[PDB]
Amino acid sequence: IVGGYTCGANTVPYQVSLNSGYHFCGGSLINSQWVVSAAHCYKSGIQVRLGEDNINVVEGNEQFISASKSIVHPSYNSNTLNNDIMLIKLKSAASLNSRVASISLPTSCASAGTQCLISGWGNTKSSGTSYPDVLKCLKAPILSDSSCKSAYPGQITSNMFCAGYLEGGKDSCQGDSGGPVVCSGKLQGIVSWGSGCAQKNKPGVYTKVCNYVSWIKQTIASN
Ligand SMILES: [Ca+2]
Repeated sequence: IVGGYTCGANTVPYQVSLNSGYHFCGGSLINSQWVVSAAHCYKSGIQVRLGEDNINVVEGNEQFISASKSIVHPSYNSNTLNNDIMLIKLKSAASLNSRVASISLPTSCASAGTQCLISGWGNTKSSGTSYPDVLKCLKAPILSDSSCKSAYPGQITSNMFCAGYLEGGKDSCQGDSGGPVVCSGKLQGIVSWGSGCAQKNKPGVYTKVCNYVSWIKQTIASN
């Protein structure tokens, strides 16, 4: 997250870190057994880390649970990032508590102009590199479909939305991929892509979770 703030330990209790020896993407806990992330975050050998604040210090509230299954969307296209969504099943259910909690899936899609909370352990620099240890947060508004399409001509599908600030300075970034975009208390987006981070006229692009709720529900009813 570039231009964000330190969230505060465990104040985003549905945020997970995906670890394959190191943190490599975020995700969102949607119930005690299942995490939503980005398909472009797929790796074999994923451990889900819940209850994290500092990802480099064991502070006492974590749960580390291996994935048993990952399910990339059946129509994911890694070239365009259309349908950039994945489900990860935990080997054992998380113990839900004040610091480890699920986020609701949406009933309706979010509205342009809505301010959403984006979070993660990704790079904090637009130019260069610096990865935080503690979880960072950003409030960013959803942009209109037409502004998003103007920013990325020929690249935005109906399964994507843009959020952020066209003047630059505030965005998600590498390492935030797969993490949540929460709007009015619902998981509306997944950190997916963008050209650089926090650059002028290049806002973040997010997977539009409300298009996937029937897939998510049928998949979790069957696995
Ligand atoms: Ca930790």
